Amino acid sequence: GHPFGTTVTAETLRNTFAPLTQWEDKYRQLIMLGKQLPALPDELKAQAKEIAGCENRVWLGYTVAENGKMHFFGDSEGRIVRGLLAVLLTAVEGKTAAELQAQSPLALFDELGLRAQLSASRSQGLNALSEAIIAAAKQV
Repeated sequence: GHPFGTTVTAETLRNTFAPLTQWEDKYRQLIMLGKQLPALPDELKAQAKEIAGCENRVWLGYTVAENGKMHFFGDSEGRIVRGLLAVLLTAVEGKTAAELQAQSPLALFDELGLRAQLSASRSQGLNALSEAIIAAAKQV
């Protein structure tokens, strides 16, 4: 599985990212954060949804512990987007469907300052990844 939402938290991302003001550095940190997203097994790539909004291919899938909590997994081809996926995974991992319809899943990106100078297509993939997350909450 991935470290996001357990070992990498919103809190650790705030500490990495709040000091950062230059986009070169935000992007350096996203790329490094992307490298802790493991390679997704082919089994599970075959079962993930392929997100139709991205510059390269992006997978997002999910399971659900019948104890309520929802557990996501994904992969990405490009280094920046892998990092954005990591940030998403951090917001969204370990959450109930109730919890996910409450908050905007992209809220974390706004509070880390990782939207302002995002490429136009990056935003789409993002939005698409949010819409995709919302769908899983409804379907339980």
